[PDB]
Amino acid sequence: AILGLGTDIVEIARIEAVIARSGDRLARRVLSDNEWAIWKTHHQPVRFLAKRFAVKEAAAKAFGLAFNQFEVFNDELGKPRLRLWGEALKLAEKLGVANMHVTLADERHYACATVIIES
Amino acid sequence: AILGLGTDIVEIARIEAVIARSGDRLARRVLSDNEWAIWKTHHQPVRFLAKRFAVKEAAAKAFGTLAFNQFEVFNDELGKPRLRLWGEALKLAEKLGVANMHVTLADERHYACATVIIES
Amino acid sequence: AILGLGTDIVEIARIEAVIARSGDRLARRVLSDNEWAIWKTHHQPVRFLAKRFAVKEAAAKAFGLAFNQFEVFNDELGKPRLRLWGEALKLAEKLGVANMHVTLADERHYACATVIIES
Ligand SMILES: [Cl-]
Ligand SMILES: [Cl-]
Ligand SMILES: [Cl-]
Repeated sequence: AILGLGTDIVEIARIEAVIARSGDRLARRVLSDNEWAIWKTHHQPVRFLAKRFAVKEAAAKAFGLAFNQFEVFNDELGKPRLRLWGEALKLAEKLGVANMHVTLADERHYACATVIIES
Repeated sequence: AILGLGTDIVEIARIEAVIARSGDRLARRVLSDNEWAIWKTHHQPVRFLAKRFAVKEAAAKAFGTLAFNQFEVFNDELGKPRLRLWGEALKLAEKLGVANMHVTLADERHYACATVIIES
Repeated sequence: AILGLGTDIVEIARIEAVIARSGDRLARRVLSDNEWAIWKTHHQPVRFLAKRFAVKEAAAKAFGLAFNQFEVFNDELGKPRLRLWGEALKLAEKLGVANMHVTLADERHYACATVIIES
């Protein structure tokens, strides 16, 4: 059964503006340790962050819990996946979450994501 | 089992332009009585209407099109967006055996989007 | 259970730009025979292709292949459905896909689509 559903859309220019004003602050707040390491060497880190933000916001909505607790990674097939930390992980176990489905897309100006959590 | 799936994207400026040209007409057709009352006094009414359009269009698609005013959006006691169905849409959900409706929406400066899944 | 989830957003002006470069060659690539026939006489071929593109990319993400293997058609009622060919059809049979849920939307500047495949 579906236990939760979330979506988000992110204007990439909005994230760019935050970075211009705050520097690394946003990424340090919302990225897990593994994601931070990617951020540091990424060729397009603003785009990377905006896409991560979209997924994390979609995940947070699906679960109804800081953004750095919703880690996005790509599995052995190259498919985007969620790995939970801390309170988010405890909530997942509490809710009886068995599967988590993640998708994201980006165009030049916008990134989008949808997350479904399932028993 | 999933019984239906719908999505929509709404350019807020389009809603703004229609309201500028014909005022209340757009809102009157698609809003329930409760939603109309909110529309009339909302601090950001164009954004309110745009976001309502995204959810209603997504819902209508999920139900496999139904009048938008029969897909009432409300926030529950925890503040989460939910559907309240009326008339033909309510009877349809009963006939389809809908047990669960899942609604999500998002908005940026220029666009709102929404996805609805209905489930047995 | 949900077997896969995909989403896409397509900037229509980008598709228009691709068509300016290579004419009908993109359509030749991503469209099945049935879609190609519709393309030839469409009133708005750019929009048609952009919308097809969004659905096809979302479907490919849901399955985790080629775009011409994910045919979009309208059923007797008028709602979008997927018809699979070649490798896509074989993969669906392997995964035991029972239902394929498709939705799409378009604004002036963007098309979007979400696909859910189910057991
Ligand atoms: Cl407004
Ligand atoms: Cl209507
Ligand atoms: Cl066109």
